[PDB]
Amino acid sequence: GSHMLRWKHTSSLKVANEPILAFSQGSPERDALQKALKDLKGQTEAIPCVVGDEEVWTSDIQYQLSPFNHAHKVAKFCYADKALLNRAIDAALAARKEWDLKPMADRAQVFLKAADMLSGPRRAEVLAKTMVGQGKTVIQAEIDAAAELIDFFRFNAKFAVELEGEQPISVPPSTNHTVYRGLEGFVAAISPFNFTAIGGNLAGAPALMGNVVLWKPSDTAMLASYAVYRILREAGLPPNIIQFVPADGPTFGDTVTSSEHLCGINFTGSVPTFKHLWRQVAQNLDRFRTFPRLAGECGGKNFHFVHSSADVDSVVSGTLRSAFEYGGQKCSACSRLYVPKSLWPQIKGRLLEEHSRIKVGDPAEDFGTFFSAVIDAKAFARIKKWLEHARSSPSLSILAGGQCNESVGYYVEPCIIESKDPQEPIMKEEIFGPVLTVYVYPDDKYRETLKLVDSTTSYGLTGAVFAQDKAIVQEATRMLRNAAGNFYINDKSTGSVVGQQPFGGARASGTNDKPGGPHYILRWTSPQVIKETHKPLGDWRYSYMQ
Amino acid sequence: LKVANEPILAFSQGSPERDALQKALKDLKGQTEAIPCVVGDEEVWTSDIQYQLSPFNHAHKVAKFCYADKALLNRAIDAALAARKEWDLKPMADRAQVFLKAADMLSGPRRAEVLAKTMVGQGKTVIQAEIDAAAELIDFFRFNAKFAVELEGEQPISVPPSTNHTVYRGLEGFVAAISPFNFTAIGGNLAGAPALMGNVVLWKPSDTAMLASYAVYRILREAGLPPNIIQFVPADGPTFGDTVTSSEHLCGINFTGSVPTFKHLWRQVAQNLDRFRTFPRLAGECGGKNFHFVHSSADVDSVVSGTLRSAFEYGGQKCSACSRLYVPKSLWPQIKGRLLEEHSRIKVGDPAEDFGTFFSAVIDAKAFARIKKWLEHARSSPSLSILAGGQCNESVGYYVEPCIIESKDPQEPIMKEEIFGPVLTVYVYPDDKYRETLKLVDSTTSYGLTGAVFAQDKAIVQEATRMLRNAAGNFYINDKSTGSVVGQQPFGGARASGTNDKPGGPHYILRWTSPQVIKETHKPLGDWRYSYMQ
Ligand SMILES: NC(=O)c1ccc[n+]([C@@H]2O[C@H](COP(=O)([O-])OP(=O)(O)OC[C@H]3O[C@@H](n4cnc5c(N)ncnc54)[C@H](O)[C@@H]3O)[C@@H](O)[C@H]2O)c1
Ligand SMILES: NC(=O)c1ccc[n+]([C@@H]2O[C@H](COP(=O)([O-])OP(=O)(O)OC[C@H]3O[C@@H](n4cnc5c(N)ncnc54)[C@H](O)[C@@H]3O)[C@@H](O)[C@H]2O)c1
Repeated sequence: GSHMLRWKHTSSLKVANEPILAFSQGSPERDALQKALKDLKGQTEAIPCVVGDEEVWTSDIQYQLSPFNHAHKVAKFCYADKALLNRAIDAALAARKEWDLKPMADRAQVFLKAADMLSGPRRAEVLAKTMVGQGKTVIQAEIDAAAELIDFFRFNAKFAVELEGEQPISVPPSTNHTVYRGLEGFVAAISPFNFTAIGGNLAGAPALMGNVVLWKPSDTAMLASYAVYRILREAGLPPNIIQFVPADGPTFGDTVTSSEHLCGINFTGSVPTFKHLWRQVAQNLDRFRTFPRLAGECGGKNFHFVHSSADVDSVVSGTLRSAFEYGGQKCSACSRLYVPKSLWPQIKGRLLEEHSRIKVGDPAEDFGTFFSAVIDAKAFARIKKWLEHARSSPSLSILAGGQCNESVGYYVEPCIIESKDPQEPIMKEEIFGPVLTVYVYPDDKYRETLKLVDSTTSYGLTGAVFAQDKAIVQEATRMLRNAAGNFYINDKSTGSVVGQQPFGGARASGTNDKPGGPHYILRWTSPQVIKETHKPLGDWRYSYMQ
Repeated sequence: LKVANEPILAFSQGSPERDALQKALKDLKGQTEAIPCVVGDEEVWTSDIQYQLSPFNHAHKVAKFCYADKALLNRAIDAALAARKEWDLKPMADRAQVFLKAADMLSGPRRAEVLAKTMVGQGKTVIQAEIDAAAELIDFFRFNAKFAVELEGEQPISVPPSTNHTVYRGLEGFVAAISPFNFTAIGGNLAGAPALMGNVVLWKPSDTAMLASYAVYRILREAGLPPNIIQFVPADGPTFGDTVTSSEHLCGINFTGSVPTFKHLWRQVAQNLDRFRTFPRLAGECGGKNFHFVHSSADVDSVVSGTLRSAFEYGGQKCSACSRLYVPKSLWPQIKGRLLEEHSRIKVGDPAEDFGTFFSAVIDAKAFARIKKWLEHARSSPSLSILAGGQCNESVGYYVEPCIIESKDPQEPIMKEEIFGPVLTVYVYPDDKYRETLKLVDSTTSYGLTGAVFAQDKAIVQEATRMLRNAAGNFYINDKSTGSVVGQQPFGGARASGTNDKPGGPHYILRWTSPQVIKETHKPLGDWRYSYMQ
């Protein structure tokens, strides 16, 4: 009764979060970052599409601009045409079986090696490219392009290696084993401008699980995205496993959703784009060899809710960070603040005072900068329209900021607005700019106002409650259960850390597959269970039939 | 929570279980149950009266039920939504208790009832009802309860001065559970697993499995399931799909059935995306065109008994049933002779009256008609030859004899299309073309559900396993392609066969939770500035 299939013991991996560096004066990391920033000043990188190991140029030339100095073209790249995208698909599919058959531990090694490169010798590079290309300050680049990306790679490797140890029960005369197959076909990874790490995860997590990927990075994050790609290849990712294919968005979506071999879309960005892709897949359902898996994390209209028992200083600092870091360009950024009347004079005074101290400027040249320009001309225009709405709306008053200037960079000052109307459109719609709206509620209506927090918007991403009263915290936690997939008690609504706050939310905010947690990788495997029986079968009849 | 598989009973003469089953069968002979829709605790009748017939004696109406209209379905949604928050807030263990109690009831005092209702209402024999309505259903309930309670123990890293905790929220909205005729247990799982995870559910059972489905429902309610957590709402299929996909509160569809129906629901959801409060989650397990592939080194007796069981048990009405057998020329005289001899001994008849019955009538007139079309095709096609069987008679029951067909064309439509009847097609390949034929096993059909290789050569088994990696989500070496057991062979497959969420394994329940992570910080936050800025 010898076993013809033999299964090897599965190993474990010890990982921990990547430490955040301090960038203190004279420190090696501060010196290295300054050098890398100097290396990028006045430079434009010509970034090709990469299919297999071939650098390919099309005639559709595009430029990435430095948000705080838009005269500086930080990258010249090109959009893959439909022909090149289809060639990339074919090549990826031809490489898939071998990659899928590789031991999980061997695929994981690529990402572990990449993580170590990012941690050490390439840290300054990816930080600097994120600063110059996406407009991040030192610490915003550090938490993103270094820590979060490194953590995705290490933690997902751990989760994936350990997943193979999740095996079914065997009873004589049979042995059962689960094979965690990659998905059959190719995955389209479509990433947003605002986090370098998200691009790496969107393309990298499916690849880890044995998939092949067409990665269309965000135009406005091209420089750092390519840096990450090159690191993966240097770390040993074989050719045709991730195709680096910048492209016109609609063109890319049209092409991948037209392929019979599409098996997944891993998306992060706006709701309408995700819905469009979902509908395109549904329209073409009959052509696909299998049912494609769509993962999408989208926007939020996130709240900080203050109870009268709150620590005022914590409300102020936490809210300033959440609303204004990276110019409020986070899916998790606080954009609505609910304050009880009893605390409003104290909080208003402190917000206005601290507001006056916030420095907006060039993050490469002035490390005193709290945040810099927003990402591009389109973002600037949208934010400007909202500022104009605030000035025109009788229910809205600008308390601080309101200025903007796109002469050199896409600069918008932090803006604090008070709304007398808790249902004003500005309380509902995601601006993705440094624009905080405050609604002041009477203390005696806190319960009713909690219902407003829950019902006002279509989103369910992040939210915080500031309160020191335990009963109130318990009550608010119950009431806001579905208002936030990442919920915070006495901390700011941003800054989720891999393995500590797995990230995502529902309602209109996406599919909530919790990248950063141990279950995310399951979306990118389609398990097979093998049963081997070690003894001859008996008769087809059963004894009870006699 | 520690859990083991429910024993499969032998039903020997004089055994407690055989005596109890015979009594339960006697209790049901000549009976018609009037089965209402159940919304909350309200038993509701509409004018749209329907009947479930006994497949092997269709003059016997085993149940009278009714279709919920759009208005009733919408009231059921409203009532379920109003009950959801409290249920979702209940500790996982408290919800699990309902299913553990239900499992104990099914194992013991209600075992004979659910078996008998599955036999009389769906046409199963004793052992097919036993592995389904008892063992599989009990196992779904016990194993999913274990998986769910243990999932709560999966928690994130906390680092001072913050504590992090994951709350495994149910999905916000209601889940539509749409179950098939062929397994009583699948209905229980499709409605039960989401409910376990804090969801509320509109369950539309299969018309042709109504009697046993309602029995399961009542057991859940008696086991402590509160009102409005699972609504028991038989309905016309299209009416149900239209109604649930039209609700802004739809958050999931848990489906098992045909590919076209699942695709239709998928498209309806996509059409209505802008109306939904969140993105609904669709889970669908659909059909298969499953293979048994034989290498020349195979144990012939195992091939023969395993294939007869896989192809013909429950009339081949399994998503996992073998319908294409590939045999090397060198073994064909043996396998052909044995299949045809054993075929002559297969008893098709009344499973309640004759425990000697191997399998009974197919489920309904529509299935009978579809299968007859395939038999007529086999008589027409120049590449197909009926080797044994081919008879069918719907005068008393929907009776189809087991049929064995040889195809000279490995790509014939009968080798590709799911028949869901007791119809086995055999392709004989030259021994030296074994690798080419393995490739054909993989490339011929659109499906990826189950398959088996029979071989006693290690290198061949290893090669075949690698080559057929995506041809079967449940793959078997030297065993039949049916009969997955919860916790041992989590079940499902890809290609056209569905979403492959592996019910019966530890990860299935994750489709029915939308986690929230709570971070609590225990010290004041300090300045908004950072040190490097100074
Ligand atoms: N929930 C999260 O984890 C998360 C994280 C980051 C950003 N976001 C969200 O992303 C949004 C801002 O980012 P954005 O500007 O890049 O959004 P966006 O939808 O405009 O673009 C996102 C990506 O989709 C691409 N794209 C656009 N149309 C496409 C199409 N038809 N087919 C294929 N790809 C297409 C873009 O080129 C880009 O790469 C915000 O709503 C923000 O909240 C969410
Ligand atoms: N992969 C698996 O695990 C698995 C298990 C059991 C059965 N099946 C498959 O089920 C199929 C046969 O079962 P079937 O006869 O019930 O198929 P079916 O798709 O016609 O019906 C299944 C269910 O869907 C309902 N239905 C039909 N149209 C609907 C609509 N528009 N909206 C909502 N509900 C609708 C039916 O009433 C029934 O309850 C086979 O293909 C078989 O392979 C698969």
